[PDB]
Amino acid sequence: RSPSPVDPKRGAVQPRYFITTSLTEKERNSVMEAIQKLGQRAVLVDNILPLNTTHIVLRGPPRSVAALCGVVSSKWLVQPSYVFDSLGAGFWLDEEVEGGLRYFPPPLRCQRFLLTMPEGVVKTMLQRVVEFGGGEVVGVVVVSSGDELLRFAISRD
Repeated sequence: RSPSPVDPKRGAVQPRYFITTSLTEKERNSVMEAIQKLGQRAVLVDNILPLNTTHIVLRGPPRSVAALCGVVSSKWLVQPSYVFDSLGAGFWLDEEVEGGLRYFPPPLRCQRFLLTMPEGVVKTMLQRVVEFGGGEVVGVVVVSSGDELLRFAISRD
């Protein structure tokens, strides 16, 4: 978060549809209350992503299925601090200056992926992430771990 302490850069005025992933109950409620308190066209949506999703709140790097789906569908991935800092500033801050992540255009789109791992929940989840991003799983990018898929996704264009 490298905002200016004098004139912190404002985010665009536009609806923000927040979801959270893998937060504690406590910090999810604090994020909810802060979104509700600032308002300014933002709402917290309840739980794969709700179709109205623009922003995913998560602590740390993308790890959950919801977070990876956000990575590959050009959602903003922001830390809880994005919400609290914006409430402190009095308006929604610029997502990029706050350190938020967004990968546009959708990486994986029209890309083909060979998942060199055995069958199981992890392979199934990665297939769903690939498809959610508009990619196809080969029944040209070889992936042996979710980590490798994430590094591909954040390093395009």
